[PDB]
Amino acid sequence: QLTPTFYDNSCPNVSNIVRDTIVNELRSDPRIAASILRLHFHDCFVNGCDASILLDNTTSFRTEKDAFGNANSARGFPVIDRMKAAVESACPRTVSCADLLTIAAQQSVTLAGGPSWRVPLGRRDSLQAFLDLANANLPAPFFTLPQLKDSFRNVGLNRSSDLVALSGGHTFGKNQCRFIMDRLYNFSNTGLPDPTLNTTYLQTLRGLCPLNGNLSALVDFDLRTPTIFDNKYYVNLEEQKGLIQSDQELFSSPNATDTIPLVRSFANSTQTFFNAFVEAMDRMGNITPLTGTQGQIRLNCRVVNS
Ligand code: HEM
Ligand SMILES: [Ca+2]
Ligand SMILES: [Ca+2]
Ligand SMILES: [O]
Repeated sequence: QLTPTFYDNSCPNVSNIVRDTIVNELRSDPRIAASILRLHFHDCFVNGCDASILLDNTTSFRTEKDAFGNANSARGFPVIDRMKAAVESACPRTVSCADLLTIAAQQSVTLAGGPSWRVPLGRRDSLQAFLDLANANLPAPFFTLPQLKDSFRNVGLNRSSDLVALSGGHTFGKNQCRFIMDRLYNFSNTGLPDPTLNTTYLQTLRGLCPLNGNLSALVDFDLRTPTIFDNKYYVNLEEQKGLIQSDQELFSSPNATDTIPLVRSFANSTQTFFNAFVEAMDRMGNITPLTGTQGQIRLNCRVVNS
């Protein structure tokens, strides 16, 4: 069983070291907190939170970094290396990369203004990476609500609260124009924009992402507070201002009878959202972990110990 006190004797300063690393990085890269939270999400949705996503290519298995959902998108890997090295210095061969990334995600959320809590610990590191599984398990922005629900259920998160609360991760961070071009100019082969996108916001987004423009250009997920972790993400949805299709469907999908009340409840109360976010985050962090003597304590998060 994972426990928040797992390193209280072996490495009491781990969370502090992780926090210091992120604080320093945030000075030059204000996007890093969002990026790190996302790395944990993409780790957990593929064989569980086992740091499998951190492994680089080998001649026997491909890296998950080349998955459709990670390539030219996932980032912050060197920062994870930095905190890992610092933690290894403070406590040699003690903290797994899987746990390190979990703590980094929580600290990132807190540093951005979100809730503060002690995540369950005791996870161990995978002995391989899963590229095919990542391509199959990571959700896509063009997913319908039923598909999003399917994706979460597939990894072990059955609750709509899991989906709605964790989607709140889009209260900060960036998104490439490529992922919303359809909503802006030709949605579902209609030759028209997505009708669930607020028309005034549509104009703004079209200005940021013109047709035939730079598809790699970045836009903010949350037009209200781009870098602050708060419940504004949900207020946007209520006004049809969710950035990507998967965001807005939580409120506008014909299958949203169960998610609409959740969106409203999180938009109405920060406390309600923060509580739900912590609960859902811990549930995601509890997806098929390697524990006890299973797996190992990777020394270099990019390679399996030899
Ligand atoms: C519900 C399904 C989800 C879909 C389809 C989805 C999709 C996306 C997409 C398309 C991007 C933009 C990537 C890019 O432009 O390179 C992104 C970024 C991001 N997502 Fe998600 N996401 C989902 C769930 C989540 C969850 C569960 C979390 C965390 C709890 C999360 C946190 C983030 C963050 C923080 C960013 C910004 C990363 C950065 O700026 O580096 N996402 N997501
Ligand atoms: Ca994983
Ligand atoms: Ca925000
Ligand atoms: O994401």
